[PDB]
Amino acid sequence: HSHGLFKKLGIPGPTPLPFLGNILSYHKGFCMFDMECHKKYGKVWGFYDGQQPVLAITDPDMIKTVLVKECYSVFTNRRPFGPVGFMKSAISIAEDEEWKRLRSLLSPTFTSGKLKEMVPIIAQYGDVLVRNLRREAETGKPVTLKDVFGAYSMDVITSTSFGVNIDSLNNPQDPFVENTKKFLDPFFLSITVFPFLIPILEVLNICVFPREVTNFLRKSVKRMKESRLEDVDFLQLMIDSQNKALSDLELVAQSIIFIFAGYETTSSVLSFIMYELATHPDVQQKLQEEIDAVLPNKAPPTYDTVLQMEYLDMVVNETLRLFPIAMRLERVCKKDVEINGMFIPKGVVVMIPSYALHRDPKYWTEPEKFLPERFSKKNKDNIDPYIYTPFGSGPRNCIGMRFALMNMKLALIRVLQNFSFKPCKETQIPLKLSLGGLLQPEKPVVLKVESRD
Amino acid sequence: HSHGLFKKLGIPGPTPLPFLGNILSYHKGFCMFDMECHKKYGKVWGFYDGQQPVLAITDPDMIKTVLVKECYSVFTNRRPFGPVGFMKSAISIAEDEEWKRLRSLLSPTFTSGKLKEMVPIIAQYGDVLVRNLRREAETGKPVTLKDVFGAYSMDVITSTSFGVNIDSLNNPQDPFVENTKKFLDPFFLSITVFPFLIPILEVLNICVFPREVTNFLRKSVKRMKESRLEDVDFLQLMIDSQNKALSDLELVAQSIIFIFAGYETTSSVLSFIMYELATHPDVQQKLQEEIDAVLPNKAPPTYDTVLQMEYLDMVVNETLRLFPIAMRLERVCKKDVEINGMFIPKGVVVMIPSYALHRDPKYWTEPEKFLPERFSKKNKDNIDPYIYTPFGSGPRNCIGMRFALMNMKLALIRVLQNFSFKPCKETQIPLKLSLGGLLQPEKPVVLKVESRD
Ligand code: HEM
Ligand code: HEM
Repeated sequence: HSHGLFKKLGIPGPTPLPFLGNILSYHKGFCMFDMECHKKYGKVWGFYDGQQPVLAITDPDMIKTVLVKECYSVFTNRRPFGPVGFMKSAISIAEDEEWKRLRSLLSPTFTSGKLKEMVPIIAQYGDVLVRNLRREAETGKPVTLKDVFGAYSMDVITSTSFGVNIDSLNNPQDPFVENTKKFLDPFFLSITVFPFLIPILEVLNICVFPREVTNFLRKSVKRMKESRLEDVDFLQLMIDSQNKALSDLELVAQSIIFIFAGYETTSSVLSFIMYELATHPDVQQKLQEEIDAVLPNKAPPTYDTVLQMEYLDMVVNETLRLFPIAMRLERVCKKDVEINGMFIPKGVVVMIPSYALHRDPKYWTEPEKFLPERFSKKNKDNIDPYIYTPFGSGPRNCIGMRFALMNMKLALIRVLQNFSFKPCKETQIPLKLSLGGLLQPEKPVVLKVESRD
Repeated sequence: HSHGLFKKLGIPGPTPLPFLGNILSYHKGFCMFDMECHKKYGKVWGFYDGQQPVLAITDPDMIKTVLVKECYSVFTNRRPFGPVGFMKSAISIAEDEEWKRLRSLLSPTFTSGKLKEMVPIIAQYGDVLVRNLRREAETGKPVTLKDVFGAYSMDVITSTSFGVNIDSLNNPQDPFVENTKKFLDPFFLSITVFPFLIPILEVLNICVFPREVTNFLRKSVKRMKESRLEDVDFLQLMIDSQNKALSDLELVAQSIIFIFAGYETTSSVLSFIMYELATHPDVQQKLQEEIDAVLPNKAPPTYDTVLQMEYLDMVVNETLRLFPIAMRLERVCKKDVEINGMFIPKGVVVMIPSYALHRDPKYWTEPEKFLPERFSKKNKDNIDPYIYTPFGSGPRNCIGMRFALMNMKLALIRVLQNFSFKPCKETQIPLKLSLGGLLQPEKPVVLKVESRD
């Protein structure tokens, strides 16, 4: 019974129930619980996910010590989340020196050099997206953005990770699209209250990643890794490092994590962005004019062109402030240490509430408002990089940050070049967030899509 | 399923059954299984305790790298054996830097200086032992040595660990003697086949150490730690270091481990020694003459006197060669490494079969024989310290080695000064070892005890 740890350390927080801890407070949701605790407890507080002690920190210097300074020494890993199977070799799931071998093996794939090589392949589906949009624009019926963006996010993934070129919106039957289309609480709740059952689920071959999908994928790599190019994508870039090096099953696990990390992240954020532009027409028009100025006469976007649109980058950053889809950052304290004046005992999970810090008035003026001008080159300097942490920070931040930014902007440039977006009767205004544990709209975003000539 | 690990590494061993591994081979016993594998497989082999891979090594240089050279870096911990409770803080059970804090905190207690201070207290019960022996010597009926030695081993423990002076043979009702009097397979078998159930047993407060005993002890320390000497033993020596330092519950756990490590180890070996001397009268008389020469006219043994009897030390060492009560040494490989030419992957338990190496003809002539002359100052030089490992080796060897040697010899000097030991009709000749997992006689040792005048 570790429930006295925080009152023994003199750390405030909600009183834990036996076995359950504080998990019943998640009824309002992950983020609201972080916001309430931040308001009534202060800069540091603790709570129990079952019997697991979780210390929340909000001091920008302390966050830097955890995420950057003492990353390799103490705060190296995340906490386990369930029976993982062979996916223990995924970089996002690996720990300690095993992870350090993968982060080093996989860093050159996300170079700005390899990123520019992927733009033409993913720009091909920016045209595929706009084409699937012209039909629903003449259809005259509102559009569920998560379906078109999800198809686009899928079409970019398969081409960038395997070269497989599909119109997943128009080819919902390709065996490569069904499996890839495959959170919630009815399981992962019990995992946190019963983490002593994770070792049981492992020996039963029960995995959080379905056995239906993974078998198709390790064997669909089995054909296309060798027997296909045995005569620029994420797969080809990792193979070149095999020839301390990556294994076969290791390489499969890393590619599976890229699809998971790319599909319902790109499309979720892109759906959030279009909701903001439709409900803020001043911003959508101002962006459409910057898009038209840099790219005159519906010109195609390039690598260097995207990194030039400042208002586009300002719209992306501010949407990520309101909606950091990761919600929290977490590190497991590997040993007794003392960071910036307080003692963290071994085993305690240190947590940075990204969603709560993104909406704290201590740093944000009118936090509920969508105001891209906070990221103007005048005011971007006044933003603490350890308060605004949409991609994390330190040696274990989001490795696909620059890919995600480029992929999302290339979709927005093409989409806003040809269309305008307006709210409908079905448009949830104000948008309500999911009550679960996924930073998604409560009800899917539906907007009117008008064609620009 | 890690059952292919050793045939993937090209390492020989018995083929594992699903789930069970090689545990069914323990029917002949722990040591016989090690002896057979050593004979038919060679210097290195592997086997599975359920799903846990265990690599056995017999190369003296490789054993030094595991036990000494790469102890702190890689081979630091032992493997978990069951639900342990608060006894996770015991030095023998602690891991990594937590153990290093305890081994450093507890090393000064086992100084030769503190050891000489304990001789008068434990010599007091060497007289208590001889007194309980004179009655059974005039009784004329054979003596179960494990009862008298167990009582003596208990009377030394309570006085050296708490100052409690009891005649546990004559006071079997003292509340301090019953609890301390409290392996086998019907549980620890399933723990190795179901190690995924250890986390379950922990949350159920189910502990390998009974809740009946520990509560009496943490609270019997609660009175005598403070409320008794609040106005030389293992307890007083640890308290002086509290006043990074030892905690209250930590101090209780270390004292509990000393009783466990001292009771059925001292008395078990002492029972083995008296069996050897009774069935080898040439050695018993030669020792009784050395005991009489150094200590003329039944003189009391002292610290410096004990370290002077060479044949006594030779009898103790050779009995420990035939019966290393630990049977094996073990270390958990903390990370992928390469020791003396072969690759050990992370998680593999490295095992040194002490019992098998103590009876290997590659280093031992007539290994089944009791021949104390192997440890003569002429031939002691030809004994590899990494073959003969009764107390382990390296930074995590037996911390109470010099205490155990002094405590056993002080019993033998007094006992052989007053008595002689001869086999009976009940004396199991040849002595059969336990078929279980405890290096003990199959049937308890019973010998005729004659009084010397
Ligand atoms: C809008 C898009 C995305 C957002 C907001 C996002 C956010 C994040 C965050 C907050 C983390 C945790 C960082 C930390 O703990 O300090 C993370 C980790 C990670 N992300 Fe992303 N991500 C996005 C897209 C992607 C994409 C497209 C990929 C790959 C193609 C990717 C791959 C990863 C990986 C592998 C990790 C784990 C890194 C490690 O543990 O070494 N992410 N992401
Ligand atoms: C004939 C008597 C004894 C024998 C043969 C013996 C043997 C051993 C062996 C083989 C080990 C493992 C060493 C290794 O893994 O390298 C060990 C560990 C240990 N022994 Fe003993 N022992 C004896 C008596 C004692 C006594 C009397 C005490 C304390 C009063 C004691 C305390 C310990 C402790 C604490 C450890 C664990 C050390 C650590 O993990 O840091 N032993 N013993």
